[PDB]
Amino acid sequence: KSVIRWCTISSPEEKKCNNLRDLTQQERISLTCVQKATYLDCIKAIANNEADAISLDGGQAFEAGLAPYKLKPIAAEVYEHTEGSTTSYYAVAVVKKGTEFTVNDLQGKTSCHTGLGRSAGWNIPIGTLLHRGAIEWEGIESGSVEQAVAKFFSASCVPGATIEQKLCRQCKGDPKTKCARNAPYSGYSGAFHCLKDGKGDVAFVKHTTVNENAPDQKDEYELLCLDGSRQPVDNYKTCNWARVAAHAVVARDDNKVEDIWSFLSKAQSDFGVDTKSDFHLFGPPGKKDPVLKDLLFKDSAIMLKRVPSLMDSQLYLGFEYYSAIQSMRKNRIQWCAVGKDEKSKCDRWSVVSNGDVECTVVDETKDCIIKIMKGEADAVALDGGLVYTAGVCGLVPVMAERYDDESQCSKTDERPASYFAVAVARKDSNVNWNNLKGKKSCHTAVGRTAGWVIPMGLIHNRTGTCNFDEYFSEGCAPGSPPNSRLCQLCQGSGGIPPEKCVASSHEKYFGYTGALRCLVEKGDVAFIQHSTVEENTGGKNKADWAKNLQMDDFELLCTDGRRANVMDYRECNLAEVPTHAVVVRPEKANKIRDLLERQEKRFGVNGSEKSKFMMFESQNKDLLFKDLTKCLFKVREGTTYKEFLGDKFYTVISSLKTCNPSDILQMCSFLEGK
Ligand SMILES: [Fe+3]
Repeated sequence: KSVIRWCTISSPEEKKCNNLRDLTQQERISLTCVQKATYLDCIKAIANNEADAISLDGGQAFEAGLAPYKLKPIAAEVYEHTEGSTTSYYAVAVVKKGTEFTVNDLQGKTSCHTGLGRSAGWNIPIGTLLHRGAIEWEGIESGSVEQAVAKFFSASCVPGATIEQKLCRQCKGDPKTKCARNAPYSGYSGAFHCLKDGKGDVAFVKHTTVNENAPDQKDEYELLCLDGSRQPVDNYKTCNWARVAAHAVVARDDNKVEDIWSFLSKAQSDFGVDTKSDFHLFGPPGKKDPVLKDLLFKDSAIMLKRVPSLMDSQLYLGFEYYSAIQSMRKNRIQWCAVGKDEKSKCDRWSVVSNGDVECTVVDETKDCIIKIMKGEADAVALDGGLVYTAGVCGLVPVMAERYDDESQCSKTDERPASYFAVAVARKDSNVNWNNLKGKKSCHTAVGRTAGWVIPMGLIHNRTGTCNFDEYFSEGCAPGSPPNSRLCQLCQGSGGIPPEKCVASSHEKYFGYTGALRCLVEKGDVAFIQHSTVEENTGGKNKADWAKNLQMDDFELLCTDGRRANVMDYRECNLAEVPTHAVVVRPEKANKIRDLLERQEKRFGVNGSEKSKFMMFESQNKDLLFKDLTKCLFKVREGTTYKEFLGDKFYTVISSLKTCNPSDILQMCSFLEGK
């Protein structure tokens, strides 16, 4: 029965926290309030293990994620939208009724701001007006940001502004408080009273500030659209300045995350917007004193939604907003390589192509999706199942591979590229598709379309069980939990760390040819590509385990039993699948797609420097690309991931999402609405 040390920054907030403490003492977990001066003091308290959680604004949730605080957003607020209650709000600009000045005429006016560092009050409006050339701030060599704002505006009320005095001229109160972040004219509703009393011509607030402050006088104010029109206050869909992320509940990244959210689940369920108590956790909104509103939680919010455990401050705000805040403070492809083997092939690509391709080594393929969403890496090549999880993350494929003919990728008006998913067993083994429940299994990795998605999607259609370690006896699927039966048959890397059941090239049973090595050594069935039997047999694989392997040592498994020869994969397979793809962010789609063709013309199967380096040769290990790849054909512009896979493959990958979503899929499903 522990307690959560909450930290509040204002005295009115301390009274609401203490009234929250008296109502939660009966519960199993409880609360303790820590009075502090500013938000920077509460962040130093949580990193010092003195406090636990604060509801910060997006511009301040950026500040918590920096070292050494390294705090993490664990809960977000939910605002009301008529499309659906998502976790974002709009930044608008409110002016008086019937006045003449447009958005270009804001030079020399008087403004009211929410606070120095807030999203809707400072980052968005100043970010826009400096991007539109109105404010003059080439960089930090000019000086502070607010020195340019004091030169731009005549006078204003910026709570928390220290160096400049024009930003404190319009604030109400005695000198000691007028500038502080808890002044009367601070916050979303406090800056609106700067407008209503006449200290400013424009107030930079969120979209629903006018509705809760002046409910019946809504027509006495106008929103300042970026074209120059004074649209009314109910037109923020057409007049917003940006759409910014919600206010986030930051905390440490430790065991204390789980007991905080269970407390927030307890308090919201009893003190939400539909509660019957006199106490409300959110508001309730209405005409009140400006310092009495927005205490510990904004009055516009209606619920709290949990942030997934993989998010941080960078991936919460999005790329376009984090790049804006990073700007005010202060031809080459960045490939993502997984493991030591792909990194040792990629540095070879870097030196033969002279620096135009550079790469960062990671440990798993889900790290490539995050470093590309962060923009720290450019491109990566993913299997068909990982294209779906990168497509829901916001990335799009731009190029794909051909296996059938090098000539066909020229005439792009042709059949779509594809391969096949088969099940390979040993010769004299009597195992077929029916009695597969008691047998062992060998996959290529969990989540990939060849070994995991097609076979488990057939099984999930067969038995309807979302348990998939249970359906087999044991096996080796790289990336599955180490303490489960789908990791015991994994041989591991054999190095200093056992590295058992890891989803990189260190594992001996990882990959297309790796799952075949699991079949011959210790296994009963291998779920792999249609041609991996052909590539390894015939004396081509110089590995000791495959020294004398031949094509007749294996027999494919049809769906209706019916063990058939490996050369007839057109008839005896599980499902047709799309090929691998290179997924990237939509912004940099045009830059690499013509650049990757310049790399392929030098290093392809008809490349000029294939004596120097071959892009599509990997010594039967599939390093950065498969070895069946002949040429890369460009995917047309605007092709989304739902169009690239096709509705045939999109049906099974959508249904298999419901059983066990991964952590990389869970945070991206949070990012794109629900
Ligand atoms: Fe694949």
